[PDB]
Amino acid sequence: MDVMNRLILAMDLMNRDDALRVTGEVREYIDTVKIGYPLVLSEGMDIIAEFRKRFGCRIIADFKVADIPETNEKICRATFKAGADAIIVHGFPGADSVRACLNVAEEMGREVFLLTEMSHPGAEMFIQGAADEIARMGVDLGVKNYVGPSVRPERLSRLREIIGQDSFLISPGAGAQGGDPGETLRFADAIIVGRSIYLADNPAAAAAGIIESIKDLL
Amino acid sequence: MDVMNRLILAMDLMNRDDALRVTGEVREYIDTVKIGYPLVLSEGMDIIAEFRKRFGCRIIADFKVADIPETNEKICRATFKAGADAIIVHGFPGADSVRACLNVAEEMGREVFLLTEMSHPGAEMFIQGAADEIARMGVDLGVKNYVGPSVRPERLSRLREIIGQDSFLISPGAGAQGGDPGETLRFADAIIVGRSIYLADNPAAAAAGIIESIKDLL
Ligand SMILES: O=c1cc(O)n([C@@H]2O[C@H](COP(=O)(O)O)[C@@H](O)[C@H]2O)c(=O)[nH]1
Ligand SMILES: O=c1cc(O)n([C@@H]2O[C@H](COP(=O)(O)O)[C@@H](O)[C@H]2O)c(=O)[nH]1
Repeated sequence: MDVMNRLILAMDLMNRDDALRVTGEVREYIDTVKIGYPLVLSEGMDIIAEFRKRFGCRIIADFKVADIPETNEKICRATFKAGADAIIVHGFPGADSVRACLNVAEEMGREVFLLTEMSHPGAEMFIQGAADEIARMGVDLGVKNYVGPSVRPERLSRLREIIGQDSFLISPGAGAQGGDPGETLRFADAIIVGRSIYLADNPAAAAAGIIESIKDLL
Repeated sequence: MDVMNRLILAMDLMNRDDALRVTGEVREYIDTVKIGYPLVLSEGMDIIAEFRKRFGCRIIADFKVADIPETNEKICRATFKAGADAIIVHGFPGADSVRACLNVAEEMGREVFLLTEMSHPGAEMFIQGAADEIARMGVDLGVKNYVGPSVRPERLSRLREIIGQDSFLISPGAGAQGGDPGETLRFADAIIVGRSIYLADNPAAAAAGIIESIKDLL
């Protein structure tokens, strides 16, 4: 996956009008948008088609899929049928649940991202201790795309070590959660940014500024 | 909540006409329906209102919420706005993520169910080792409703022990995944059943049959 400016917009606005407006405002800077449940549950799966029609951006469905295999398969099918290019899947529920997503993605020609360690403080309770193993599991399963936390660069570094330089790694937590874009891009291929852009008075300027701060990494 | 016949239908059909037909056919036996992402992502969040309009059923939104606290809040808000009585939340992302859901539920007068251990084989990799602590964390947070696996009675028993007799416990995995309704109701207040009912030639007969088998526990 070739992410423009190593920057993925986390479009978590919950109003169709606002979401389309803000994404339109930053379209020149990004070609990849992560759409999650806040938007989808508020506006419907048709929002994915709407984004594709208006922007042509790649769409990563951030559904943190975390069900049993049978249900995971149904979720992935519905998601890819709606036009998502990729889906984010939790690794914590284990290998079979991940494989179920990999199977659908393989059949439909889409991508799975494996979420290994999360960026919020609660991640330290259970996820962090399992994260290295989750990443190794992804490697065993042939997962090529991963998600890890901007706010813990030492953990992001470990994740990168595990998956190798050829795997694709994206990382949320830059900006609002305190992660630094430049430091994060030492290890991740692209950063995910939501509030620092979409809550900005001027989202275009916010996007431009982030990109300016990392220009030597582009 | 008072679940009729201790039986919750997992309506994971992905076609609105089929979902409505089957639910309507079993409505005499079940007043609580679990609606997850397979149906919601196929038919939209409007499906929740449609079920409310057609049937006298409580709706549990099985969305396995597993994001950071800020995103969890948005998901719960969108879900309760759509008319869900309750939402199911993963505990593995930790206490802050759960607390975020509890805050919205308290604010909107709805219920949170904490998913502790899952019923699929992959659950043994990471979730199982954390499940006792997740349950205990639920108790510390004041969570009153829990989900645990029908297919591991020993684990379901431990869960019930941790949360106490006053907590409400529902359990999937009966039927298609090999769990036994009767054994499961030794520990769970209600069982969740999907395929054994919705894939039956006569779903009403399938539900009636299950209820008949546990008649003494009602
Ligand atoms: O570990 C993770 C994984 C995520 O997907 N996310 C997601 O990435 C986005 C981060 O948004 P923000 O830049 O406003 O913090 C949100 O959509 C959130 O759900 C995260 O914050 N941490
Ligand atoms: O540990 C769990 C937690 C669940 O929510 N579920 C859900 O419960 C339902 C079980 O359906 P079924 O009876 O067809 O196996 C599905 O909707 C599934 O996503 C589960 O099977 N195991």
